[PDB]
Amino acid sequence: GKGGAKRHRKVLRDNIQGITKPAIRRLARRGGVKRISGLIY
DNA sequence: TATGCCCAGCATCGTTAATCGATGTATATATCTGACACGTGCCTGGAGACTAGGGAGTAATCCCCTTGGCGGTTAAAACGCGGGGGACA
Repeated sequence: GKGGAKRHRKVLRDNIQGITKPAIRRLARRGGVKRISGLIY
C-alpha cells in the first residue's frame, strides 16, 4: 500500500477503449434509429 | 323260418420303401460391357534454335512528403441520474 515510485502510462488513442463512444452514436442517428442498445454498439 | 355259427370282402388305420420333383450348393465354361494400353494415321500447336531490340535492372542524385515534437484553446467524450416507452413474453 505504497507510493513506490509509481508511474502510470495506459493506451487510449488506437486501442478500442480509447476511441470515443459518442463517436459511434454520432454515426447511429445519421441512420436515424431512435434507440441504441449497450450490447449492440 | 328265425338265430347264432363258418368263409370271403373292401375300406378303416398305421408303417416302409422306391420315385419324380423342388431346393441348396459347388465347378469349370460361354457371353456382356467397359474398358485402358498400343499402334494406326495425320496436324501442327508446341519445342528447338537464333536474333534483335527495348524493357527492366541498377545505380546515383534530389527534394518532397510524411512523421514528430510541442502546447491552448475549446469542443468533445464521459458520467451519471431519472424516468418514460419500447422490448419481450
